[PDB]
Amino acid sequence: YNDGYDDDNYDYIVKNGEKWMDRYEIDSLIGKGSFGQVVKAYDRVEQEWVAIKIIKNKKAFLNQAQIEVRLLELMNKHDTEMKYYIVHLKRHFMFRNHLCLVFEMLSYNLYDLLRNTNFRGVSLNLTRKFAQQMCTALLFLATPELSIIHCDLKPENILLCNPKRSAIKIVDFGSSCQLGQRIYQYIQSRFYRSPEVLLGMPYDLAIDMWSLGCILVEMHTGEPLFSGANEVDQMNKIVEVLGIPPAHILDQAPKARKFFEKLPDGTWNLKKEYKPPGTRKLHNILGVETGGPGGRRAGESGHTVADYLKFKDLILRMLDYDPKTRIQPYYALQHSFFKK
Ligand SMILES: COc1ccnc2[nH]cc(-c3ccnc(N)n3)c12
Repeated sequence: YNDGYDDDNYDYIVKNGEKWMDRYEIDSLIGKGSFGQVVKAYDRVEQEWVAIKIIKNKKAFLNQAQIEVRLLELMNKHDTEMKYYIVHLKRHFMFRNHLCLVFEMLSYNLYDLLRNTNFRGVSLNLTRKFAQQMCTALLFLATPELSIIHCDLKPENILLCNPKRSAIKIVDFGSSCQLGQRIYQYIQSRFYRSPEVLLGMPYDLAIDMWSLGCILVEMHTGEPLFSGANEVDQMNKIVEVLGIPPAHILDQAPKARKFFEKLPDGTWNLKKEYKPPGTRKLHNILGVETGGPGGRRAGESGHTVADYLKFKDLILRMLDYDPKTRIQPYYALQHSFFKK
């Protein structure tokens, strides 16, 4: 396979120390995904550290990464401070039959950060700083020329710039598309998958805002909001918190009958373990009146009942079952939660 440079997964077998095109020194493997791998490398020409995404030596992953290159170059074309919430692609090249995208070096992802909290979550103040950046990021992607749906927003795809600051960036546009399809695919990671994608419905940019509401509650509490074992468990866990989706959604939904039954009077309820619908109030999950999650924020600065109420309000508007009325990034940024 590829003069011994590839394993039987079509991945490039990475050697620490290796020098490339008399330009890059491969330090180490910092990432793995469906696409291939990510390595830390030193650019002797630009006197800087970089991340090199080495794509699998297989036509489909190469074509996917060519779409990622296209979308990343489209975003870098834009003359706005908001494009600094997306990881910067410096250049790309074919090397030993692998497409290699060269990115700015970033730090830990938001899941690493939750692990350093021992899954007890970060302060409401640091949550707000991440939420602000993520809404500006979604505002930038919803720019009509771009109209980019990320489709795989999760803690693992949101990285810190550096370990000292609260600045973050979104990576991995390999699952992304531009609006102009109105088709269904099995997409998003299950814990962050929107009700419309579960229901087999067509999707737009609103699915990334669903993912963001789930991510933000997790960043504060330490745990996934909706940690489903499967799509049925996933919908069931969403319905525990948010209740039954509106009938006007379920009436259009190709997979409605996988999760719900339509009753004689035309109302919908869950199919034949779990708490009754709307029993697991976000009010209680966040500990609004009880010192936050597991009461660990009891008399802490910036964790007042009214702070939790503003947060709860933002998230419930991000977790709207209706993609039409789910809050859009601009209005999320005007929310009283960010008037600090
Ligand atoms: C593990 O991933 C990283 C680690 C550190 N810095 C990084 N800079 C850019 C990436 C990255 C990874 C995957 N896809 C994309 N588009 N970018 C990255």
